[PDB]
Amino acid sequence: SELLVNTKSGKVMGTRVPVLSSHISAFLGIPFAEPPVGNMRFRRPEPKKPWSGVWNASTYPNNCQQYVDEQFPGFSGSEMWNPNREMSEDCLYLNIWVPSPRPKSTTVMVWIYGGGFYSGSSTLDVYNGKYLAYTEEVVLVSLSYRVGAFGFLALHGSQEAPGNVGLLDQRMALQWVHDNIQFFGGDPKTVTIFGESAGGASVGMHILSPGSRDLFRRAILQSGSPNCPWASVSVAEGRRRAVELGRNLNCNLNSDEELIHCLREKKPQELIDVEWNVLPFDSIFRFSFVPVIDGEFFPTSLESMLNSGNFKKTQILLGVNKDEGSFFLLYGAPGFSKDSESKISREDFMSGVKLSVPHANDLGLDAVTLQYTDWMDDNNGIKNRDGLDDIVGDHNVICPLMHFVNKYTKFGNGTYLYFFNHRASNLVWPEWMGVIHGYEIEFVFGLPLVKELNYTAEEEALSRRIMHYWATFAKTGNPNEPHSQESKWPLFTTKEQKFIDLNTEPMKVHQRLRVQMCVFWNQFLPKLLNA
Amino acid sequence: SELLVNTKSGKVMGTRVPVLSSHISAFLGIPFAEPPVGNMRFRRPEPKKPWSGVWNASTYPNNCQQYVDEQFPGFSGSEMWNPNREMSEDCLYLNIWVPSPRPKSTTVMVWIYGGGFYSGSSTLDVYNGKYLAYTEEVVLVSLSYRVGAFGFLALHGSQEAPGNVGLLDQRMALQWVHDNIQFFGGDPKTVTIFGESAGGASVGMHILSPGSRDLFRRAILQSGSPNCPWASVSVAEGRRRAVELGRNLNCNLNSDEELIHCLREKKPQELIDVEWNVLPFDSIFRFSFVPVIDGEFFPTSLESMLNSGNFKKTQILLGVNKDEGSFFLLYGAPGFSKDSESKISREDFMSGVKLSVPHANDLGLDAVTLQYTDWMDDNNGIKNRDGLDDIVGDHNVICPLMHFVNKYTKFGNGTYLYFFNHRASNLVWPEWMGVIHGYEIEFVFGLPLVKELNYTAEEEALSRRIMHYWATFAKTGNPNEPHSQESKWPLFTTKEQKFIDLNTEPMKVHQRLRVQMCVFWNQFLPKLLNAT
Ligand SMILES: C[n+]1c2c(c(N)c3ccc(Cl)cc31)CCCC2
Ligand SMILES: C[n+]1c2c(c(N)c3ccc(Cl)cc31)CCCC2
Ligand SMILES: C[n+]1c2c(c(N)c3ccc(Cl)cc31)CCCC2
Ligand SMILES: C[n+]1c2c(c(N)c3ccc(Cl)cc31)CCCC2
Ligand SMILES: C[n+]1c2c(c(N)c3ccc(Cl)cc31)CCCC2
Ligand SMILES: C[n+]1c2c(c(N)c3ccc(Cl)cc31)CCCC2
Ligand SMILES: CC(=O)N[C@@H]1[C@@H](O)[C@H](O)[C@@H](CO)O[C@H]1O
Ligand SMILES: *[C@@H]1O[C@H](CO)[C@@H](O)[C@H](O)[C@H]1NC(C)=O
Ligand SMILES: *[C@@H]1O[C@H](CO)[C@@H](O)[C@H](O)[C@H]1NC(C)=O
Ligand SMILES: *[C@@H]1O[C@H](CO)[C@@H](O)[C@H](O)[C@H]1NC(C)=O
Ligand SMILES: *[C@@H]1O[C@H](CO)[C@@H](O)[C@H](O)[C@H]1NC(C)=O
Ligand SMILES: *[C@@H]1O[C@H](CO)[C@@H](O)[C@H](O)[C@H]1NC(C)=O
Ligand SMILES: *[C@@H]1O[C@H](CO)[C@@H](O)[C@H](O)[C@H]1NC(C)=O
Ligand SMILES: [Cl-]
Ligand SMILES: [Cl-]
Ligand SMILES: [Cl-]
Repeated sequence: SELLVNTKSGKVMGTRVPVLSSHISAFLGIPFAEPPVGNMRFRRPEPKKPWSGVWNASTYPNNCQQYVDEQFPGFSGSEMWNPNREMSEDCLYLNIWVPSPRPKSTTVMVWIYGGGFYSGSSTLDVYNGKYLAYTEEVVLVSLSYRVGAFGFLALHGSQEAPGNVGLLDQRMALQWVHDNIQFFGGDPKTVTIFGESAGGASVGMHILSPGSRDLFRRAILQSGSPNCPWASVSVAEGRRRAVELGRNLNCNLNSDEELIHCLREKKPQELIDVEWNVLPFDSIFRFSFVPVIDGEFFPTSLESMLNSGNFKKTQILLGVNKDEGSFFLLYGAPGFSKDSESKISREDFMSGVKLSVPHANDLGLDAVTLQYTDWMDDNNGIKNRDGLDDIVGDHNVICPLMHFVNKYTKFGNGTYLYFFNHRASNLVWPEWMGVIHGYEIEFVFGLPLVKELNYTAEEEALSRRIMHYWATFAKTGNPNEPHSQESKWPLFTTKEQKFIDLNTEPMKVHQRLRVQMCVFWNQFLPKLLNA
Repeated sequence: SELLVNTKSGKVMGTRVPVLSSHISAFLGIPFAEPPVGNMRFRRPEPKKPWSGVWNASTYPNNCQQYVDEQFPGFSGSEMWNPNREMSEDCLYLNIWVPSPRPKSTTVMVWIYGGGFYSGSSTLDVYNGKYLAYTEEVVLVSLSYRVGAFGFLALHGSQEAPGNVGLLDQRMALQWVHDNIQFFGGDPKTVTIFGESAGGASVGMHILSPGSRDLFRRAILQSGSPNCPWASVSVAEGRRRAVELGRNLNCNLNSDEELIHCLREKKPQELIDVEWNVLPFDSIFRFSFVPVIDGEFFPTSLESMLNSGNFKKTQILLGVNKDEGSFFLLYGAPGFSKDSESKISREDFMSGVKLSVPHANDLGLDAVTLQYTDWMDDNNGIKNRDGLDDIVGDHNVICPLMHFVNKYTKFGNGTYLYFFNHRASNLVWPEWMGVIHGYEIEFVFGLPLVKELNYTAEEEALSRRIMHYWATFAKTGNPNEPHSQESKWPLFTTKEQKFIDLNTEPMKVHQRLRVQMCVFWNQFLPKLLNAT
């Protein structure tokens, strides 16, 4: 009854799950797409054909085919992001958590996972939607989408591998929510899409894309924005990487049809094993198969759309973490280690700069170095380490997001900006990594409310505060409850540019988030590189 | 007898002058070259022909012909730099202060005035050598040299106006000191040349020039160095400016001989009246007629000479002041005023940046702006004013000097670096201008020892400290006295790069003077401009 829901494509049977001292309904693994397998690899998604009988939605679905991180075998800090279910190309499913008893027509939040567009799963423990749905009385959906070559191989002009199909997977899931969430007690007119990293870039890409705009009400972007340097490629570069993928597999490269035909005959792991080989440069924070600026999903360049106001005008809430870059340095840059303080020599700093800004000429590398080097103390290994951490985070996350924030706010209907800088008491990563990319997610999803995870009481309060900001924003377009006597999170405005710190201390309001470095990344360095 | 000295070109009679309750000998206005007048305008100097009888050396000579600053009529802060004697092209003279009684063979210090190579006088009150000569028992010489077009009009390939003749004037006075200072009790083997701004650049240029190197022992450079961006031009640019000077005066421009003949017919003020018109850019801290890189006084580019060690290897003492730029902004940049705090709007900041780095493209100007702008607080008029002050001082004085310091120290025999950051208690310029270009000179010359000038007792002690550093360095190559228990001024070395603050507080040693901004000015911005 409560668990048996008839959708437009057939009946589904959810499950009653415990949450804290109560219970909630979960509908796990609902298909929203035809399985993109066989001759439909690389193709746009097709709607899921109606089924007879009752879909058993009591268990999580398969995860999409992806690179699996084996750098630290058995280590929870890295394993927590790996697929926890079987990988399969048959992976286009979504999950729903519904308060019990079922609400009449409540706010909906739709989670879009990140993972550099090459990885990610809806089923991670850290994305368990039951705490947020229960605590804030929202209907919480997590979608899935094809990643890597399966989702973003781009041979522009081909209709068999057009590019951006992972973004179309997300859109088809949003269309499914639009058409079906009313049957689960959700209001399809009050859908907030939120996501982190590539998920936050994705959220911003749906804000830009005309074909997505009417499928949600407002948006939350965590540590990602659509203009991030890693988040898209040109049609020429997407084609070059697709052709190089075929070259790495001894494919016929004479035509798109023959290349695509060759690639469709490979096992999924064969593509994944050579995926990283197509990158143009040795780099960190760069990924092989990402959205393409195609003239269709994106009618024109992202910058021209931002400048002209060609995007959905609504409310957004968005922000960044203090140390976005540290995870990427640990994995890709010389001198960094999980098991040491990672003091960086001058020589390893220069190597990291080159890896961090791979597209830059020597003049640009000199500019980055001068901007982030204390020449009174240039052999200070801690300063070199933290400077490289800042370079990676500023270039790849913070300054792109600040560019987006400032462009969006000129036309939008309300911007709320945060700076998350709380290091969790129970972090398994070393202290030098600081406030890591993605480590606000466990607060957004309410993991500190679980006693067994051993967060502090102040971290539980911070989680409840963040969940309530997010859900109140989703419900109203404003994270603040007016008439309350809590500290108010102010609107980000073009003039005053206010943001808040998110941490366990009383709220602080600041202005012009990392303005000095972002003038460098957003105005001066592009001019230098263009010259 | 003590005042009656026979030199190689004739007898000179000095005068006994009072100094701080005592007396000293002064020989004022001794000629060291033939008057460079008439057909000798623009020509290399010629040695003074011997004279019969006794040259009256009791009064200061004429000053060389120059632009006179009338921005603030009657204001001592500007008038103290203007000529205080009649101007004449007949101006190649030197002055000598000799301790009394005359020493046997003591250290010589030869002052070379600054003034952007367009102005300056040996006779200014602030260059009065009697306090330094008396207090430190040195023979103090101040030379003179042609400035402006008269000293630096350059038509390379012409022997009638070859360029650099003002530098050759300085060299001829150094040659005169070499040949004659022994008759005044000075040791020609222990001559220190020192100078400020263009004078400091000049000192550095004699360090570089093979034809000057044997005419002095060691060198002091104050707020100037030979590689300063204002201190030299190429032969093509010198020729362009000389032709444009002729154009401004309706001269025949068909040949060097015709142009030079035209320019020699003009009265001196006619040249001066159009001198500034030949500059290629609206700018501050740029001067029309300056040394030329000619292949003769300078055998190759300054940078190649510095890189190869093709220069005099000796000891140097040098440094800069905290606020080198402020004087030049007051005179040339929008928003600045002697009578206000000169808070600078963002618009006037951007105008000032353009004036301060005239050779920069738009990307270069963006780079400078970004380096000196606090984008958390970009409408702060004090920060904008102080940022422009730093830009002008860093680009034109501090960072060129640090480039020289580092290149010289690789091959030299001892470097001592200072940072003068004391603002005089009786300064007549407003507070925003800070520790102004040239305002260490009064301490070097011992003016705080004169009670009527109303320096504090701490400033008198600072002046005595500085004079003793300067003269002890001149005597020994080391500003520190041996066996003394005062704090030691360390050698500047390539690795440690130590310098001292010069002020009324106990000496503090620091490292890497202005290192962050000078990486920008000395490495990044030149690379950017070269690449774009
Ligand atoms: C794969 N991964 C890792 C770390 C993260 N913080 C992540 C944050 C967001 C996302 Cl989407 C993926 C993340 C830490 C290091 C282990 C790998
Ligand atoms: C396996 N791999 C990875 C990353 C890379 N940048 C790579 C570049 C070249 C090659 Cl061959 C393999 C690469 C980023 C971190 C994820 C793994
Ligand atoms: C081959 N490789 C590379 C990079 C990585 N981060 C990698 C991470 C994991 C693994 Cl398994 C392989 C990796 C950085 C770019 C250089 C190659
Ligand atoms: C002409 N002049 C002036 C000021 C200075 N500090 C100077 C320092 C050195 C030299 Cl050479 C010339 C100087 C202050 C402003 C008045 C003009
Ligand atoms: C009198 N004058 C002029 C110009 C200048 N750049 C000057 C720079 C500094 C000083 Cl002190 C005086 C200057 C150009 C235009 C002609 C007049
Ligand atoms: C920079 N500047 C100055 C003075 C002038 N008379 C000028 C006349 C024209 C032009 Cl373009 C620039 C000028 C007087 C001395 C202060 C600087
Ligand atoms: C294993 C597999 O899927 N093979 C098919 C192949 O039979 C077909 O001819 C080709 C056309 O695109 O598409 C491939 O996907
Ligand atoms: C649905 O799947 C769950 C998990 O395996 C199982 O417990 C339940 O009995 C299934 N429902 C059916 C078969 O009707
Ligand atoms: C949002 O739009 C409404 C309706 O036009 C307007 O009244 C309101 O001022 C806007 N708010 C912001 C923050 O732009
Ligand atoms: C949480 O802390 C308690 C003691 O404070 C400890 O016994 C327990 O093992 C911790 N939990 C985990 C998962 O380690
Ligand atoms: C030298 O000149 C001064 C003033 O010009 C004069 O008083 C003095 O008598 C002169 N000496 C002579 C003429 O021997
Ligand atoms: C100066 O030269 C002497 C003699 O060659 C040498 O012994 C001494 O080390 C040098 N001093 C410096 C500071 O270079
Ligand atoms: C110096 O101080 C004395 C004593 O007060 C005063 O008479 C004199 O006018 C001052 N000098 C100047 C130039 O102000
Ligand atoms: Cl709080
Ligand atoms: Cl004449
Ligand atoms: Cl050394």
